[PDB]
Amino acid sequence: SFEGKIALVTGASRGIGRAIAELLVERGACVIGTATSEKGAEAISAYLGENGKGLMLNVVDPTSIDTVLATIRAEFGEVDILVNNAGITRDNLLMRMKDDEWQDIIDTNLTSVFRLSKAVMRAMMKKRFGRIITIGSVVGTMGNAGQVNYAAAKAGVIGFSKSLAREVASRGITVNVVAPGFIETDMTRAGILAQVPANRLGDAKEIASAVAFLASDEASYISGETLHVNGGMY
Amino acid sequence: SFEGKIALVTGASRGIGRAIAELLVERGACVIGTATSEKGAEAISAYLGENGKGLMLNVVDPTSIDTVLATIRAEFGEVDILVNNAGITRDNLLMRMKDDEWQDIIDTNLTSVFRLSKAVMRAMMKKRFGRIITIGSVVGTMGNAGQVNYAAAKAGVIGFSKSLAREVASRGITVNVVAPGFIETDMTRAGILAQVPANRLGDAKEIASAVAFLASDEASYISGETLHVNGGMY
Amino acid sequence: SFEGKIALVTGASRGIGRAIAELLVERGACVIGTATSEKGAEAISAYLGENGKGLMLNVVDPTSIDTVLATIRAEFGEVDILVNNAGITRDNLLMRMKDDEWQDIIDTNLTSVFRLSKAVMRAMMKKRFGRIITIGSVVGTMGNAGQVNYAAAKAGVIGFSKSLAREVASRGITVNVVAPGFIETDMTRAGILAQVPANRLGDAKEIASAVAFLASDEASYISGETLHVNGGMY
Amino acid sequence: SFEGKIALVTGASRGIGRAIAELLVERGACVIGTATSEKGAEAISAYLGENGKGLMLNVVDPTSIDTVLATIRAEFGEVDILVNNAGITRDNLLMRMKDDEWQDIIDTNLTSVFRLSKAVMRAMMKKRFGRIITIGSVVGTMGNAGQVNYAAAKAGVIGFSKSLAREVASRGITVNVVAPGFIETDMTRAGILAQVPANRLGDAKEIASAVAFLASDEASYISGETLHVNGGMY
Repeated sequence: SFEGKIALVTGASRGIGRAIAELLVERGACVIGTATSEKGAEAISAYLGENGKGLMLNVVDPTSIDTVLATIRAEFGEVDILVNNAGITRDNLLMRMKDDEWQDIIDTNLTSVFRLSKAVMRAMMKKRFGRIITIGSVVGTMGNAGQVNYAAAKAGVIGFSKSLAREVASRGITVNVVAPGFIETDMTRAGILAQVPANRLGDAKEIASAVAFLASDEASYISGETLHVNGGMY
Repeated sequence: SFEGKIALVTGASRGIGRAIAELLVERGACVIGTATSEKGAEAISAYLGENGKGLMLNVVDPTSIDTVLATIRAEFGEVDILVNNAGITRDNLLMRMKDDEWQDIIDTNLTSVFRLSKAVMRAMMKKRFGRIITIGSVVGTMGNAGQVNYAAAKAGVIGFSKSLAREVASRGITVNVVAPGFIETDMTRAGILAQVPANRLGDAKEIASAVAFLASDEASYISGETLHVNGGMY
Repeated sequence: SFEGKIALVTGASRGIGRAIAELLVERGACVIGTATSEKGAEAISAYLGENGKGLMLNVVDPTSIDTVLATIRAEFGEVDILVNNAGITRDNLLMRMKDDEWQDIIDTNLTSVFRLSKAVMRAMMKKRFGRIITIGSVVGTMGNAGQVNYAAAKAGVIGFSKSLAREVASRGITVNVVAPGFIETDMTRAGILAQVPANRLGDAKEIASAVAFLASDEASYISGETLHVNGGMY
Repeated sequence: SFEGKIALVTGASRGIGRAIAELLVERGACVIGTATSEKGAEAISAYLGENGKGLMLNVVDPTSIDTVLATIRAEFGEVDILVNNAGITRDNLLMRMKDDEWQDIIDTNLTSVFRLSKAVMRAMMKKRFGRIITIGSVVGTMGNAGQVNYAAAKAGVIGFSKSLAREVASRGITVNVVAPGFIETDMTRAGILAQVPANRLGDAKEIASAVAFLASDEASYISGETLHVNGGMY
């Protein structure tokens, strides 16, 4: 259980972020989900209830980060747990990929982790406790065609986490990555099922479970690690 | 919790095996720890209580495996969870390493996993549920000097688990590995602490936590994975 | 030998880039080394001779890339081989790392690879032959403290290369990474020697050898691979 | 070139072992290929010519190893280069896999490497130069269904090599692994071609090239490494 802990889950509107936010709430956490719109933030608040609050965050905007965090520090307190699930895709072959499509993915999926991690670190070091978890992807390891930007960002996240893990290990702060396989998405056959040995798509809840485990005090000695939830895939 | 589950922990006399056995008992499991001697088995029974039983097992002996399992099936029931923590070391440089020292490690740390995994598989497939977890080591990945046999076995275990994971994924059976770092042992300074970023040795309980998580229904979609608990090391 | 091949080595002024450029020239290549200054470009031309030319390139500047490539296409021809050795470091702990220091490393060490790779790809696909090699680092895999940006970029490079490798494999184009260990640098004891088993620092020539091998027709079936030259380290 | 070098290639009768033996001969090596039968040894001698000799070797038999090596030391000299390509398969699901089928693979593909490596090490350390290369497999890393024994052995080989690499790095001896993908075999469609991005099966020559590169003086700083030749696969 996360009694008295404050967890910040970016992109907590639906799917994995929502599952993670809901599961953390269920186990006594003070969760704070984010969206890119006030509407989504309200939608988040609605299902979070009095246990947490939904806020509008733009991971690419430093100002937004500062503002949202200031709100979090003012209303609730210092962030003990950080879940980076904010991410987008701009798929294209190498040819036909605009600088925009590359840079956006880099800014949203990689640089954001640096910014947000950097923003909450001091309080964690001070408090002698911290959890930084980033939802990565299997294609950050495999990777995948038409996703050079995504694979680059998601590999970069692993590198970042492993590099950071060595930096703040002695201070009871762990930095890890969770890599989902083919999870059940809003979008969703044979191509996906054939790849996975388990013969079934993963559930967001299953990812939330992994994150929740890494977030708990039972994973205090696990850091700079990449946990793969893909049902035998890869 | 593991209500109504039967867990077989090999080498459950002290340290990691004991922690794992104790933690599984604590969460409603019917645990069955093993030793190489009847004395150790009794010692295991003593601390397990009415929740489980300590038995004498020789992983290198097929007859012993059959006997012990027959006892387990007769008294308790089919093994739902299998924890392979039986292992030894015969350290030596490549020169100066007897065929005996190599073969013993191979037989005890690698072939045993095949035998025991093979022994309990049918009931798991039939039952449409199974957990096979092997306690590996960081030197199975790094690895380490004067431990070619140990590293070979412990890498082989990972290969085995990953190969098996693909075989029985569709049947709700997962096969994973847990790799401890420098855990607090009966034997136990700067050399070990310097290597680890966390600045502290891991606890058996922390390993037990990881195993217990992999054993639970919250890791149903994690298979063929190697979870490293080393506090930022490696 | 690289008879009739055109190789573009970024950051070919000294050390590894120079070794790579020199070794490629030695084996019949038409090499084209780059620097950030005209002075360095001249310095490159001086030691390359009539076999190649030194040009001024700014990997972060699209205009510069277009210009330099236009020069290369006009004077010599289409790039058959691409060696990405352009890279910098802005070391700092996570706290105390300016957005500038992060972004510069990301732009120079990661986005550059995307741009340059994208720029030369069409001719390679058309020509049904291509070599894209990026000089990475061991800390992109380990990684290292006070180098989150560097590790992120250098992991991202691996992700990128692996993702791209799947994209253009059928067209006889390979995309790989070379990761040096502690190579003899302009800067350069026990700390470095203790980490390396080989008891000695690597030489730029040794890296050049690896790159040259990957560049040759003997590595036509090696793609999306990361070759580590670190003398038993890691 | 390998002028004045003595190379021992196990299982050098056809395919990859033959390619490796032929390519090493071509570049000035004194090669010594092996078979399990005198017929195969003669067949090897026939195509090797006066540059080398074909001998009968049984990797599972210590006596055979001692004898063959004694012959090699008497006739030619100390082994400078060791290529382990001796290997077999006994495919079966976990259930239905006899102890025999497991143990044979372990003895032939894993323990052999230990024995042969151990046998030639002293001369290499003495001579301050050595090359130990083992032909592994992609399924030692992936791995594969119905091949738990093979995957275990081939992962164990990697562990062994990495463990050994740290042991003898300072003495100018390197221990590496080459992992082929779907190479053109005596046996050999869509299933294999679909898996490989390159859209073609690898050639034994391509593997021989990799081994030859690792064997040469241009890979003196590459040790404990696993080079994957699979044309973008994995």
